[PDB]
Amino acid sequence: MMMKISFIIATLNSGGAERVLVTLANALCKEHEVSIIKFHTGESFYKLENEVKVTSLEQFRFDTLYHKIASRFKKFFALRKALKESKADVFISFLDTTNIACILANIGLKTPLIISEHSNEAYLKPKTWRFLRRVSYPFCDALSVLGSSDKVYYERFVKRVKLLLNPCHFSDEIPFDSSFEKENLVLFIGRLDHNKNPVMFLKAIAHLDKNLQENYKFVIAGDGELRQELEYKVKSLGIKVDFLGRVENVKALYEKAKVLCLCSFVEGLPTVLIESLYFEVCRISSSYYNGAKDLIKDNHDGLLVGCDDEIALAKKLELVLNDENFRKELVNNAKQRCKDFEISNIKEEWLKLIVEVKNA
Ligand SMILES: CC(=O)N[C@H]1[C@@H](OP(=O)(O)OP(=O)(O)OC[C@H]2O[C@@H](n3ccc(=O)[nH]c3=O)[C@H](O)[C@@H]2O)O[C@H](CO)[C@H](O)[C@@H]1O
Ligand SMILES: [Cl-]
Ligand SMILES: [Cl-]
Ligand SMILES: [K+]
Ligand code: NA
Ligand code: NA
Repeated sequence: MMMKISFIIATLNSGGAERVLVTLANALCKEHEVSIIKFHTGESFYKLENEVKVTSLEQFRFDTLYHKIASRFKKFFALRKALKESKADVFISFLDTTNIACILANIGLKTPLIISEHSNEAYLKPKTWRFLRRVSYPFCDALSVLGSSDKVYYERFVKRVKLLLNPCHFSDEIPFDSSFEKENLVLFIGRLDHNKNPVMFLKAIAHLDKNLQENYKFVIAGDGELRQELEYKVKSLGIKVDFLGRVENVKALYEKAKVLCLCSFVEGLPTVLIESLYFEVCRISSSYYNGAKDLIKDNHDGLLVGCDDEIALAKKLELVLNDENFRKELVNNAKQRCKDFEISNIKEEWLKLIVEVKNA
């Protein structure tokens, strides 16, 4: 039997949740009828298959006080309309604020709703949103989480919670026996905000051996609020870092790069620590709040440092850059994890969850 699956997401931007949704939609869209409802107009940053149907809600004004109030109500009822008129067998929403909007908008309708979390629960800070999450999430039909820790957190007040790892689209594009001729290249890939902490990357570079700073390229791929302030820090520290902005061909960076650094305080299941597995990129990561050891076995397939510890990051960087055989050992061991994120097995566990929710 074919199922009509409608995803709901705020935008189809470059974020990691969007990357996961597009991979899921593309995998499901040939056997099943897949549609996406998004709150804002625009073309998908990630390439979406032609069978996936995309609709955007109507856009509204938010410039005057009247419109700042009336358009919030119009936006909610535009979503309720799109759900009413949808002939989906199941709704699947992405990201907490969107999950909450879908739970409220779906009140009284009968299509079941699966909500999907794409961060650690601790990432949501304001007490009012944590309250709304606490009171609305019990009314979903199922919740997908990214780690066992968030599973136990949510399971306390949500009936059906399932741990679903994210599929990586590189698992179907890069052959497992690929060889790479690496350059003296170090990457930071991610949004430039406080949580991602790119300043830790810059400070670590300034502490590297002269010998390394002059013979290595350090690349920041991504954009965000902190872009301008980071370029000043680069000047003030007297280092050479190349800001590429937001790049569409991250594959070319991964192919040439020896090392990637993640400096976040809080992550769900960081995509760059998965994508690196398929290109023999050595992973150095802060011990972001809670899931880091689920992706890196320290000194076996990668290296962990304390949060906000730019000195430790520099030493770990020097440890693999001054010892290529040790770096090669880490990335060889990391290859055993490539099978954990194949699209095929994760797609079927989503289909199992959809069937379990449709049969209740
Ligand atoms: C703070 C947080 O919880 N973030 C979570 C959120 O991911 P994020 O929203 O924080 O983004 P991410 O870092 O996990 O991935 C961003 C993605 O876009 C990429 N990219 C980046 C720069 C660029 O120039 N070009 C480009 O394509 C990239 O290679 C990638 O797949 O959702 C993910 C999937 O659930 C993970 O759970 C993340 O941990
Ligand atoms: Cl992003
Ligand atoms: Cl007004
Ligand atoms: K970005
Ligand atoms: Na995201
Ligand atoms: Na990431």
